[PDB]
Parts: sequence; C-alpha cells; structure tokens
Amino acid sequence: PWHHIENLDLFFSRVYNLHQKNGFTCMLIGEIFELMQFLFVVAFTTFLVSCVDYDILFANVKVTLPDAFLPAQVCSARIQENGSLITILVIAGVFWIHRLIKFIYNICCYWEIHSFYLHALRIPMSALPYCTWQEVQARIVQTQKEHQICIHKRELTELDIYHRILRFQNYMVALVNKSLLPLRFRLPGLGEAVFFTRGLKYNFELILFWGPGSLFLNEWSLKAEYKRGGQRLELAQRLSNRILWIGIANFLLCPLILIWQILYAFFSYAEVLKREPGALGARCWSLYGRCYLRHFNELEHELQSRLNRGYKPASKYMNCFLSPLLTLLAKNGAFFAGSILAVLIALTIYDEDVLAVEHVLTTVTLLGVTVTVCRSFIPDQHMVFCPEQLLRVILAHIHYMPDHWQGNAHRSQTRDEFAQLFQYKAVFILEELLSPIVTPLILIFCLRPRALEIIDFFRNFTVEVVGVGDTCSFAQMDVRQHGHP
Amino acid sequence: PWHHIENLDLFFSRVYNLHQKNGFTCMLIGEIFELMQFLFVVAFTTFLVSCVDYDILFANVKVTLPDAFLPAQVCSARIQENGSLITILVIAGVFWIHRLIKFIYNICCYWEIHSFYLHALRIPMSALPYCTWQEVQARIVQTQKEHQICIHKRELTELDIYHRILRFQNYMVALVNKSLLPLRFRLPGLGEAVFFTRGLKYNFELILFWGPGSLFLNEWSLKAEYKRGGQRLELAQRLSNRILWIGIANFLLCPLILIWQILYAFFSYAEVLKREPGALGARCWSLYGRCYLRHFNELEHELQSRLNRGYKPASKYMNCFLSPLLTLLAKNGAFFAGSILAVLIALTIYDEDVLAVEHVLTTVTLLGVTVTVCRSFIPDQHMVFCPEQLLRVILAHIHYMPDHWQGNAHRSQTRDEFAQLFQYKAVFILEELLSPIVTPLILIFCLRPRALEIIDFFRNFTVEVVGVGDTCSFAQMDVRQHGHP
Amino acid sequence: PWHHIENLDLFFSRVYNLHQKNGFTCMLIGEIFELMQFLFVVAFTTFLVSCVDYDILFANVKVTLPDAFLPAQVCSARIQENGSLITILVIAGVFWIHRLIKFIYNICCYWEIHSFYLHALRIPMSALPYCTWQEVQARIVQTQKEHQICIHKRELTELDIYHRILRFQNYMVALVNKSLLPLRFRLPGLGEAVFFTRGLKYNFELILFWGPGSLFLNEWSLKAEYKRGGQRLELAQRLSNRILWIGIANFLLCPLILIWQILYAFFSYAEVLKREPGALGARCWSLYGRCYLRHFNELEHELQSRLNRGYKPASKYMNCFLSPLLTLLAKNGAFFAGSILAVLIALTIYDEDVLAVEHVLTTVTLLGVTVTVCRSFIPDQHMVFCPEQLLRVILAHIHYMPDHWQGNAHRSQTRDEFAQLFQYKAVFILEELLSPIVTPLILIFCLRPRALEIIDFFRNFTVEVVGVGDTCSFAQMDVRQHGHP
Repeated sequence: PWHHIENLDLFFSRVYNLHQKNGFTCMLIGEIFELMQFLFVVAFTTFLVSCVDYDILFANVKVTLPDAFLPAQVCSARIQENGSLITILVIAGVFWIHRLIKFIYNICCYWEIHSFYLHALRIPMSALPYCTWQEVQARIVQTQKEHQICIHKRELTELDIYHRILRFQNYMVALVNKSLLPLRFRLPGLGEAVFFTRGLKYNFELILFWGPGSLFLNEWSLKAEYKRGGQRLELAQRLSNRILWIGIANFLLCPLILIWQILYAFFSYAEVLKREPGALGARCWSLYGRCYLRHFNELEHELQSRLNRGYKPASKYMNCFLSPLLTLLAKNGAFFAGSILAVLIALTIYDEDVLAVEHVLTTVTLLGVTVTVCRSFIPDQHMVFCPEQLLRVILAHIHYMPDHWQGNAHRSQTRDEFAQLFQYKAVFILEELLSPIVTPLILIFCLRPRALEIIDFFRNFTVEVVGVGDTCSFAQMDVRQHGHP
Repeated sequence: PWHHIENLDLFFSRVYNLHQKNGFTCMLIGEIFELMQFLFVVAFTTFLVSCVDYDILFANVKVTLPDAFLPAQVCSARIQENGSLITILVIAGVFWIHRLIKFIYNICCYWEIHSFYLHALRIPMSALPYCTWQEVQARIVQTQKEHQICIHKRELTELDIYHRILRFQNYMVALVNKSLLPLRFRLPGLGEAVFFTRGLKYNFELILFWGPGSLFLNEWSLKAEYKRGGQRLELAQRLSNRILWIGIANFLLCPLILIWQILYAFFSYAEVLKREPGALGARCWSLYGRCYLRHFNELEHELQSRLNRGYKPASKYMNCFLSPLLTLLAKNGAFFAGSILAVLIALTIYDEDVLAVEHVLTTVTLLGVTVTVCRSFIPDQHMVFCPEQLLRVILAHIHYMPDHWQGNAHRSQTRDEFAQLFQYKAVFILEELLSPIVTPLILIFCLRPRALEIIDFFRNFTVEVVGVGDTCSFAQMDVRQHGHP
Repeated sequence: PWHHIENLDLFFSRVYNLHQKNGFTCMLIGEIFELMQFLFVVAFTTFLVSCVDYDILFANVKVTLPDAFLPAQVCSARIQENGSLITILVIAGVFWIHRLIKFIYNICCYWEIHSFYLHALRIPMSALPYCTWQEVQARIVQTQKEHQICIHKRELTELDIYHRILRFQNYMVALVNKSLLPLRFRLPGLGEAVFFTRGLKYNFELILFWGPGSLFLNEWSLKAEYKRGGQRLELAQRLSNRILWIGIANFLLCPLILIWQILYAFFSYAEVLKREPGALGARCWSLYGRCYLRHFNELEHELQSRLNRGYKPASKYMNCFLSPLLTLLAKNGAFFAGSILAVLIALTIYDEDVLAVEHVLTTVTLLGVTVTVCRSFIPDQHMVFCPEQLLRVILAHIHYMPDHWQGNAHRSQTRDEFAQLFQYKAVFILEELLSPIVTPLILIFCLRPRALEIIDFFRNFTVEVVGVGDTCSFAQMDVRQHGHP
C-alpha cells in the first residue's frame, strides 16, 4: 500500500514527527488539548468581559460567586450589543474552525503512518517511547524492499532520508549564516541587536518555500526559471512584490495577533510571578542561536541534545559576569522592602485586626513580591570565577564559537556577543510581544531591498542530488567559524 | 558481672542497638517521645471528636477559641455516653500501658549495657556518636578475656558476633531470595505486583521465629523434630494451623490497625501537601529491595551505607524515563489552573473586598496546590539522557542486578523491574494503608499452602556452627544474580 | 600631577579600593545608598514611635492608613515633648552630618584617583569591572616613569605596592597568630570560646595604629622611642593609660551602639524569618578564621577567592557531624506542629469562617514558621559520610590546619576546633549584638594587662625595608601550622 507515495518529503516528515511526538494517541491528545486551550482562552476572556459585573463583587449575608454572574439571557444580549467584540469573535471562530478542519484531515493522514509503523516496520505503538531514531531509521532502510516505498532510485539511504526531511531547514541555516536575512540592527541605546522571532521565521519560510507562487515548484525542485541568469531582475522584482504583499497582510492582521499574544502571555506567565518569581531571570537558547549552532543535515532532537548538554556551563558562564549597578540596586531595594515588610508582619502578628485596614494586605503581597524578585539578582556570595575553563566545556558541546573568544573570555565584548546566543527568558517574552508590531516593518523596509541577492544565492547554491532533488550546498561556503561533526 | 550471660544473641543485639541509637540518654528520650506521640494522637483525636462543637465555630464581637471548647464536665459526659468510642479508648489505653511496662523493663535492661560500655570497654558515653562499629567490635573482641563473656567456646570472633546478631535476618533474606514467601501477584490492570509491607514481614517473623511454639526452641537452636524427615507432613500441618490462627487474629484486629494507620498518616503526611507538595513524587528503596540487595552477614548500617551511596544515580535513572501522557496531562492542567489563578489574584490585588466572597479563598488555595503539584511532574526541559552510564554506577553500589539489565537499560522492561526496588513514596504510603486489610488474606490463602516447602527449607538449609548454634547456609544457594562483597 | 604624592600608603589603598568597588560612579552610588539607609532607619523608627497611634489601628466603614497617621503638627509636638528621644535624635543627626562631610571630602579624594586611572594608566572607567588587579598592578609598575609617583627609591615593585597596602594588616595578622590579643576565654557552660568581632578589631586598630598618639608616627614609621629598650615600662604604662581611656569611651557609647545594632539587625534580618527561615542555620567564615587563614602580603580579594573555593567542602564537613539530641527534638517538634497545623488547615478548607476566630491566623502563621524551622535541622536521610576525603580538599584551599587534624577528622575534638573557623550565621549575629556590651570589658580587664608584651613585640618584630619603611617580619616567626603560598 506504500508503493510510490510520490510525496516522500512529507511522508518522511510525518514518520519522524510521529516518532518525536511519542505515539499516535499521545499526538492526538496533544492536539485535542491545544484546540481546547485556544477555545478556553477565548471563551474565558469573553466571559470576564461580558457576564461578570464587578459592581456587586467589589462590594459597592456573604456575597457568593453566583451573585456576580449575570443570567445567561442578559449576558448573551450584552455580548450581542457590543459589535467591537462580536467582530473578533467571528474572526476567532472561523480561525478555530479552520484549525479543527486541519486537525480532522491530519487524523487520517497520521493514522496512515501509524499503520505503516505497525505493519511495514513491526514496531508496536507501545515500544515507540523506548525506541531511538537510529533504530527506526535502520529498520526503515532495512525493510525498504518489502514495503517498497522508493525503488525508482536504486536504494534508500540514511543520507537520503536526512536530505528529504531537512531540505528547507538546510536552506534556512545557509541563509541565516550567510547573513542574507535582515535580523541585525543598530538601536540607539543598546547598539547591535539581533531580532529573530517565530513570526519572522514563519514569514521568511512562507515567502520563500511554501505557497503556490514561491521559489519551489512542487516540493523538491525549484522552478527552472530560477536556475538561469537572464531573468535576474524580473525574478528580483517579482520576489519584491510578493514580499511587499505579504508584509502588508502582516500589518493588516497586527491587532488580532497582538491581542492574542497579550492574552496568551498573561494567561501562561502570570502565575509564575507568585509561584517562582525568579524563573524569568533564567536564560534560554535564542531562536538565532538555534539557527547559528546548527549543523547541516542535523535533526531537531540531535540539536536539542547538544543544546541541553551545554546548558549548565552556559548558565555558569553568564553568571560569572557581575553587574555592579544592578547588584547595588537589588541589595538596596531588598533592604528597604524587607524593612517595611518586617514592621507590617510584626504588627499583624501582635494584633491581626490590622489586616482589615484598607491597603495592608495588598501592600504586604506586593512587598513580598518585590523582595523576592530583588533577592534574585544578588549573586551567591561564594562562587568561583573561572571563565576560561567554562568556554572550553561549552565549545565542546555547541561546536561553534567565533575565533575571537578563546583568547579573551572575561572581556565585556564576549559576554554581549554570547548573550545573543543565550538570552533572558524575559527578553524572549518581550521580543515575542513586539513581533506583531515590528514584523511588517522588517518585511517591507529591511527585507525587500535584499530581494536581489537572495535570488542570486538560490541560483548558485543549489545542488541536484540524484534521487532526492534540489538541495543546498554544504562544502561550498564553510565559513562558519569552528566547524565540527 | 558479665560472666556467662547465656543470652548472647539478645545481649549483642542490645550492644549494637545502643551504639546505633546514639547514647543511652538519647535512646531513652527517643522512646519517651514515641510514647508521647501515641498519647497525643489518641487524646487529640478524642478531643476533636467530643469537646469541640463546630456550630459556634463555623459561625452558624469576635469569636474566640475558648468559646468553642465545651466545659470539661459536659465533654467528659459526652465521651462517656458514646460507647463505640469508649471501647477503642480502653483498647488503646491497655496497649499504651503494655508499651509503658515494656519501656520500664527495657530501661534497666539497657542500663546494664550502658554499664558494660563504661567499664568493660572504657568507651565513655560521650564518645559513642563519634566512634565506629568497627572500633567497638574490635574493643569487644580485644577485651574478651577481662569481661569474660564467652570462654565456653575457645575465643570470640567478629564472625561469631555477626552470626549472633543477624541469625534471623539471614533466614529472612534466604527465604525472600529463594521465593519461599508469597509476595508477588498478578493484578488485572497492573500485572506483576510485589506486595511486601512491615505488617507482612512482622507476621512472617512472628510465625516462624518468635513465640513459644515457633520453629526455634530457645533462641539459637530449632527444635530437633525439624531436623528429621519422618514427621514432614505433621510439621507442615502444624505450621498450617499456626498460620491460620495468626491470620485469623490479624483479621480480627483489622479495624483497630486500619484506624491507627489512617490517623497516623493524616497527622504525619498532611502538612507536606502545603509545605512541599512535590515530596511525594520522590522515591525510596522498597522493603522488598532492602531484602533483595542485602548480603549475608551484613549489618543494618552497612546496608544503609550502600543504599545511600546509590540513591542519586537511582533517582536520575528513574527520571530519565519520561511518561508522555503524564507530562501532557501535567502541562495542560497546570496551564488551566494557573490561568484561573492569575485572574483571581489580579482581581484580589486590584480590590481586596473580593476575598470576602464565599469561596474565593479556598478556591485560590486549592488552585495553588493544583498548579504546584502539576508543575512537579513536568521534567526539566534540559536534562541529559545517558541511561547506560547510570546503571554502571548503580550496580557499583547496590551490587545486585538481574543478568538481563546490563544489555538493555532503556527498555520499558527494566524500568518496571527496577521500580520494584525503587518505589514511589506515595505508593509506599498506599500499600501501607492497605496492609491491615490485605495482610490476613495473604496469611490465609497465599502462605498457608506453601507451609510444606518452608519446612523442607529449614530442614536442609541449616548449619550447626560450633559456638554459635543453628545458622543459615550461605554458599549452598548462591543463586542471587550478581554477587559481591 | 602625581609627582611625589608623599602619602603613597593611602594613595595605593585608594587606587586598590576604587578597583575593588567597581568604578567611581558605582562607589559614589554605594555611599549615597548607605547614607540613605542610615537616614531611613532613624526616620522610620522615629515615625513609628511618635506619629502612629495604634489605638484606631488595632480597632479599639473600612479603616484606612491615613486615619492612623496623626497630623504633622501634633506629631512634631509629640516628638518635641519627648526629650529622651530628642537627645538620641541630635546625637544621630550630628553623626550623620559628620559622615556626610567625610563623604563630601572623599568625593574629591577619589575623583583624583579616577583621573589617575584615566590618564596615567589608559584604563577607561568602563573596562574596570572586566580587568584584573594583576593587570592593573602591571600597568602601574610599567608606566612608573611617565606618571612619576616614586623615583625617590630606585624603582617601583609589586612587592613595594603590596607592603604599602597591607602594612597594618600584616601587623594584625602577626598579633592574632602570636596570641598577643585577648580573644579566647573559658566560659562555664561552653568552655573555650573565641570572641572576635568587628568592634573589637576596630578598637584594637584604633588603639595601636590610628590616632595622633598611637605607636606609628606618620603612617609608615613608628616613633623612635618604640625601637629602644630603656623606656619599656614607660611605654607600657602609657599604652595602658590609652587603652583604659578608650575602653571607658567604648562603655560610654554603649547604649547608643546597642540601640543601633538592635534596630539594624531587626530591620535587616527579620524578613528572612519568613522568606527563608533556614538561612540562619548556614555557616560563614568567622572574623577569627579570616585573620587565622591569612597569609602575609595577601590582598582581600586574594583571601576571599580561597575562602570561596573552600566553602562547599567546609559545609559538607560540618554537616557530616550529626547532633543526635537536636535531630530528635527537631523531628518531634515538627511532628507535633504539623499535626496541629493540618487540623487547622483542614478546618479552614472545609469552612473559611474559622479564619475570623480570634487567634487562628496568627496560630497558623507561627506553626508554619515552627515546622519550617524544625524541618531545617533534620539532615537528609541519604548523605554519604566521608569526613577524611573532605579535609584533604579543604586544606588544599584554606592552606592552614593544625597538625592534630589530619589523623582524626571524625572526633568531636576537631569539629569544635573547626567550628571556630566556620561559625553559625546566628552565632555571628548574636556575638555582634553582645559586642557593644562586652567590648569595653575585654578592653579594660583583658587587654590592659597585656600592654607590656605588645610593646615588646613591636620592638623586636619590625623590619626597615628601604623605600617602604617599617613593616612586620614574616620569616621570623613561621609558627603557623601548615604554611603554603
């Protein structure tokens, strides 16, 4: 039944994604819960805005919650009489309906892959979370004569399945590393800033690869017109017009995307401001660092393995760089906040009728939050500074470092060059909130002029590997600093 | 004064236990506090049930606590008029009185050992917590001509004191490792389950060793009738009748034991559900793992040393096994709980009169507990998976591993075989609560049929070591998987 | 402009202190904030004592905070009518004014050093927090012909700048290590106790070095009269009179210093009793251990580097010493506290009207604090005891250990000898609170009799190093136990 599927790219992508998302049933439940998350966010925001009154809740017998909830008829009438909200409601509803249709289609598309796993591979769906991709790939390449997927080419190879899965990720890595994309700017106040978000990456990929009129004809061969040099200026102008149209669309959807981002961030990151307020001072590998430390023909889990093995030294290194003014401010703010909080707590203990005072409880809560977040920037008074033996054990994992880092690891030049590869979680959240605003700007003013050189790139950096199609060249550039398998 | 004590087993057991429980005064205070714990639990439960009224406490001038407490006369009358409670009260009172009598007797029994330490050993009672059992045993064997405990045999030896202390623990280890005890079952829903609790072990030991009519005549020689083969069926039938009677007694005491277990668990494990709600997700060496990883002639602290040195790798290993469905459920439950909790907290901060609403405070508390327990099952996003180099450093400590573990450490066959040696703290608590119920069942239906083979064992697996008595054979079986000193 | 400054001691001290306190602006802001801390403490205590009434706050419409605050006119009248408070107010005001004058003077004194850094060294004030003292000292010694600070001697050397910076710290180390200072006592109840506080060290230094009539003439040469032996008894009697006068002054200022210490400790250590109540069970290197493990000619950061590298093993070692009675008391107190707290929490959850009871909330808070501080003394049930391989890795860092420590590290003789070098944070706080009381006593009865031998020391333990002046002898004594570079 798996003879000449003729979409081996998407087939292998799905075969790999079903192994990553452990099990067909677990993937199904994950997508069900993600649909439920969106539905819950939208419904709960609508409820809070319309039904609840906040007049008899803020107190201006005990007041019970069903007192504040208006009856369903008048709440629905108030929803209807809004308009400005009823527009966003239909927009979100049609988006959710489209998502549900896609999920219904993918259900069968992935049940096919489940059957392929069960029969052609003899791998039970209970032994997937305890099997490795090396074994799955070895079985696929061993049984390649029985299930008979690709005998058009002579045989199937691990290099062929790699090229099939990572065909567009190799192109994105080559672009980002050859600096053919507008992701660096000079900001008065900070200077050099690398701005690379999920929205920007999605837009770049949608402009270049996906779509009916993109650079790639079907899914494994870019249109022949892009392999010649005569029509260079035509191709550049066409790409510029496409980029302009997509940037205009991004600007049109800006309020919707911004509202969704704000709501999701407040729902998914505001309980941490009490449960663990120091969790936003930590760091994570930036979306630029992921595309910068990535080899050619390297799977997502193979990259995450290194980015996990090299995380604790990368936190120790970035903690060995004390900020003096920040430490001073933290110490003094903590002292003042704790000195007020101790008096409040002693008064409350001696007599609790002081909790009924108008603002004492909220004051105490906010002062506790303040002292707990200020105590998070004070480094431990006893930590060993060895910033040279830390890079030697980071470079052993991330495999890529600029040449001017091994000699001088203590300078304030490496720390801010490395901070683009290892950014604050709060900076990630911030630059994700600013994305719906500043994504069209980069997609109109900063990407459209470059539209020429990109089309030069795709013309002279594409190899026709037999049995696979058009892939990106690896050994041609080799101008990534270190280089390592 | 220590000439021919004639109970060297119990004497050496006490000499070792006084070294373990550091100091005579510390052991005395420990037993005083354990008596006080039992008294407090019983008295506090009786108080909460009888005196307090909960009508004028639940509010249906400020209400003060002495308002709820009924006067002593009417509370005592209400205690008296119960009956169903006054029976449990006399039962608990006579149990506590018996315990106090035993403690009074042991006071003098251990002051004798304190004097033996002070005089015959020249070890002050202030240098015990800083002395090792190797030194204590060396001193005992060196001064064995002055204090003159055992010159009936030619000399005293460390092997002799080992055999004297661990005479019954060697038998229990041999039984559990030769599978002559009913501790494994097939449960529809889980499959193979190892059920071994303190109640079961105590009952096994009370059936076999302790008692007037048990297998052992005095304390170091089993009755001669058990060394012959003629009366095999008589001995088996007698053992079966004894097991039946003791299992019937266990079933008769079931409600008392169950009530005590419930009360003690609620008193000693319910503050952790707020103080550290993730502490029940941790793991501990099961009572089966203790008897499985135990050598022959190995003291309790010598076993605990290994079980402590091999605890961190044994936690890392069992954490390297992700549960996909559990992680999905945890992530989604945490998202929903935190999204509701953030709205509640923001409302409370903006205006605190919303805390007077009927259910807001208990809602907030339960939602915080929910999000904090759900966040405990989400593994850290950055952890290295190396499940082969972890068994190599566990086996170096626990010294015992089945043969079919070194080859395949990532399978879902080893993880659930190892989870019988390293169980959840919550599973320990659960199977301890079910013990008063399901202990007689195993003691009537599952142990009574085996009563034949046990008596075969004791007949052909007992060695008469001169100067010590009847001990268990070590080199006869040697069918524990790895083997190591 | 830096030709023959003629106060090279203070000049180099300031050059080093500006490198340590990272940057001129950061040092300025630190001193501003320390002045503000003192002002805030004093003003807030005065406010709490005078303005607030606590009658309409303790409740004997909602009560708002501006209701409790008396109007400024009557609060100022109440401040004026006190007297006993208005005296302390003028004392604190003149102290703060003197501190502000000193700060104004030091502003210019350190702007001079900032200019010296910028011009004579070519080290920008933005590259200081990322430069090392080795590089700063190398630059100072390299450019020593251009800026022309000291060509009176032949050349400048790193040994010369070391001797210039640490001239008095070497003397203090020699005294403390030769036991010419009264810092050890026999206390009935504890026995040998080492009492060394910041007040005692400041008084010792003010008696010996600083001042107009101290032992040192200007700043690098002790008066010639102290280099002869004829006037020994005169010099001893003069030193005794000076010590007596300074001890009398210390006793006169005792209530002021004690009030300040109490207020500062309550303001800076009472929020930790809720934020992290186990933080006072930790340990820190005592002020005696600092002067005991210190080499000759070793800077403060060079000492702190070792005391930081040898902190985790020094905590593991002092945790490998179990206190049996303390562990028993902790376990039992935690059990009882948690058993009461669980009942209170279950009642609150089932019905929240029980929070309005007169003492339930403060009871719950104090019981939570009790159980959380008791749970802090219970050691982790799984920790490896290897107290011999810990001293081998501590001595590698602290470089100094008595001879009778390597053989027997498990005894209860080393643990209490090492506990004078590594003390509880709470013991530090306590012995700092008792300092204003017991500092004059040691300065009248215990230091005044020794005044003879000290003057012997300074007479026969001073070397005239050319180009530097009078320094302390190093190789003369060499009776510190281990010895290491």
